[PDB]
Amino acid sequence: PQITLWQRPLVTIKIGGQLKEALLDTGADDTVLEEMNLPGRWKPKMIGGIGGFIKVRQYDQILIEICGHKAIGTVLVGPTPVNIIGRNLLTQIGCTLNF
Amino acid sequence: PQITLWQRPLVTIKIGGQLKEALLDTGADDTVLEEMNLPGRWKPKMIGGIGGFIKVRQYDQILIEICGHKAIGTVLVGPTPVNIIGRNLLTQIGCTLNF
Ligand SMILES: CC(C)CN(C[C@@H](O)[C@H](Cc1cccc(F)c1)NC(=O)O[C@H]1[C@H]2CO[C@H]3OC[C@@H]1[C@H]3C2)S(=O)(=O)c1ccc2nc(NC(C)C)oc2c1
Repeated sequence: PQITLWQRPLVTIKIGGQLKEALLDTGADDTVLEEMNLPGRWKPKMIGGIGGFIKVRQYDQILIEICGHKAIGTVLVGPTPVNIIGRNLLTQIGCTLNF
Repeated sequence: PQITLWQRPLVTIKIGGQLKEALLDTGADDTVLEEMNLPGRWKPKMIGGIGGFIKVRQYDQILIEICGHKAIGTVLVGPTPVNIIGRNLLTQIGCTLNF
């Protein structure tokens, strides 16, 4: 699809057997999801944003279906206020900015 | 232009007679710039992000040239780690996501 930005660019994702909504975020290098139950090994990471830093769990080679497109990559899980799809996954679904 | 997301989507902006780089950010509702010198009245605001909340100065009807496109709107000035162009200005330059 083409998505205009009069509203937040939210899409449906499927990850770890669960349905969620997430924001297509061109200002996010990485993908950060709210606390959820993901299987397997994970590594501690700290990421920074507007008001400081949060601790996240880093999960690698995670399958995510983003608006019906499959991608595999790193997902960070932790206290983000909203689910963010970052450029690590936006590049895999062929997402571009146009003006 | 069309912009792919293999790198951060940075553009040149001109605001208050100054040249800066800023990130085209679809995950930002509002435009947040690092401390800079802007003329005129401003109102205190608090905005939240990944690691908490920051205090910003809200400036209304501010002219910004974003990659050679003129827009006028609200700009927030405060301790953001990076200059962010949010959807309040991305809609004015006709910016879309496509995949
Ligand atoms: C600040 C910006 C440079 C990066 N951020 C992405 C940005 O789009 C971020 C996404 C977001 C949205 C809503 C709530 C949030 F907590 C976070 N937006 C953001 O800070 O916007 C704030 C401000 C903008 O205007 C309004 O719209 C949303 C609120 C509100 C105030 S981030 O902090 O969420 C972020 C996301 C993914 C990241 N991956 C990394 N990886 C590093 C290791 C490089 O860093 C990340 C940092």
